[PDB]
Amino acid sequence: ARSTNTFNYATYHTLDEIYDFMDLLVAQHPELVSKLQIGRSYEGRPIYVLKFSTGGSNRPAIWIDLGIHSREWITQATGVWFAKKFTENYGQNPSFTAILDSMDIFLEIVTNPNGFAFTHSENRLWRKTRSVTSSSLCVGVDANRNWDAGFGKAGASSSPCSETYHGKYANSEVEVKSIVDFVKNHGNFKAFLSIHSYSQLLLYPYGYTTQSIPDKTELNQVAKSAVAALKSLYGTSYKYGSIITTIYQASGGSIDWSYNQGIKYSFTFELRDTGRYGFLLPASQIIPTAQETWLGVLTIMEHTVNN
Ligand SMILES: [Zn+2]
Repeated sequence: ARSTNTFNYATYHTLDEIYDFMDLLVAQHPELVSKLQIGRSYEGRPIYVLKFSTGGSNRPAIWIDLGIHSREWITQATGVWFAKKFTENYGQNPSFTAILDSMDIFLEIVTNPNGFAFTHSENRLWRKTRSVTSSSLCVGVDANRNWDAGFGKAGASSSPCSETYHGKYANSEVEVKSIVDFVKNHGNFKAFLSIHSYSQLLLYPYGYTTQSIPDKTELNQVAKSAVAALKSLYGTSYKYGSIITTIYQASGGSIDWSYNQGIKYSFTFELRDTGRYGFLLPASQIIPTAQETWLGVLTIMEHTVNN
């Protein structure tokens, strides 16, 4: 509430608290953390990115987004925890410190603010955006099927009323296009991590196609390493692989896009749990989730700094 050291990371928060949090952090670490507004949501809400940087030019950067699907509360929660952790770990952990001395981190805690607010206000299990309009009474797009990455192919629905609606055209959703522009403009993203829940997976491209990425040996071994790292804290067991092989065909995803932009280290996480609680993961599992998922993320970041 009054500082980041006072903020309760062991409970779920509303939009206002998370935004206020972003302010506390910037005020507390002005030299390390910048808050960027890369857009406005459908309903006019600021869309915020925290930039972690130790200086430099347009340093190679890591993208991390969380909460694109609004009901996956664990992701927005982890996202706050990560932001704190960056500020804590800088100069303490030799490994993290070497990362930030050379690379920037862009962290998007609430990718889908409208959906988030709606999860608090009306429907806890809402996952889409809240864009309206057309020949429908149904609101919102699945923002993780809206990307220009086999957009409108099988693995996404052309019904507005669908929970997996892909939207009218690739990048129709402002929450998406804001990221696109942002990353395309920067031009020096080396890794790109989208954070989801649940089912305990680490995935690399493709979803939309059976085609094997050229970098699959490398991405596989990376995925292996990060899953090993993650399981070291509490024993939490992930599976890993390409989306289409592990999960299902899915078109218009985050990772397919970024990898097609030449960002090689394009990974999606699906956090806890395995179905016991689902989207409604107990607040008592926030910190343990955040802590292990850090070890998984750190691993990738390290690989990245290294190649
Ligand atoms: Zn999701």
